[PDB]
Amino acid sequence: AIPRVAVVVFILNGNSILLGRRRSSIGNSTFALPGGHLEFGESFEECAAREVMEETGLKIEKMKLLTVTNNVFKEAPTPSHYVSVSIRAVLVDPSQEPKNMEPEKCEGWDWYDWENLPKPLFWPLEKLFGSGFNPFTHG
Amino acid sequence: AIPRVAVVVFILNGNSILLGRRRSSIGNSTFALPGGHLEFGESFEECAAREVMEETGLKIEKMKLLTVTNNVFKEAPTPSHYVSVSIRAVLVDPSQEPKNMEPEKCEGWDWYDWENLPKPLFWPLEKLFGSGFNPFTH
Ligand SMILES: [Mg+2]
Repeated sequence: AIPRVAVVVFILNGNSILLGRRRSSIGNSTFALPGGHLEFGESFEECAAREVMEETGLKIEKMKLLTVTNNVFKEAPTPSHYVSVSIRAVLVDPSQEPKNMEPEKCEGWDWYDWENLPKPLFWPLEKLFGSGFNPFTHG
Repeated sequence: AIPRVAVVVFILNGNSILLGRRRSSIGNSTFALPGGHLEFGESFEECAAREVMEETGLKIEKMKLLTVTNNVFKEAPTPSHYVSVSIRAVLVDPSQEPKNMEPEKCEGWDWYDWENLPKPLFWPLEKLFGSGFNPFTH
């Protein structure tokens, strides 16, 4: 009945970000970022590191705020409204590789080059990229 | 107990922004921006103009997204957690003056020059400003 807060993480690895196909009632099979719901009392940075750990096993650091998007899902089975806070981060150990830690929510994680992204993107992400957003150009 | 979305509005009037002292269980008497809770299905820009209307009677246009802050209020009687989306906007008529529409929540609104802001600012706001954030440029 109310807008809910989610945190999504751009893990910047060379020229690539991490994406995985959703297993979900909303945006099923589309490519999306790791992340999830902000917990009460939790900071954006703690949420980003926690969700990434829980979903991918990756240890990330240097979390920085990117932007925020308003995602109203009208056609969902139960209508939902999410406010999506995006975070950029990098691996702690640069040799790390993801693991599909939550196979019920995701088909698997992989690195995709910014200029060879997969399709279809989860539509909030498609809309953000369509606006010209680029997580690599904020120093 | 769950994070809730608020929208706050920097109403840019020349060199100044609108602020008023809160009457609240949280940040009582500190200077804060107009704002309020995001409604289901609402856009940031819609919520910005609705809450500013409800609270000040002012008409704003040219809403543009600024940034977002995580405001956890652990001190509070009931602990609160607000995720605060800031919007920049300007008056339709740069001469319209504010009205204290919700006196139970605000001592009253006034314009404050960016280079001579009032004290004490509501702490999420001074934190944001301390980071170098500037609503006129950002
Ligand atoms: Mg690089």
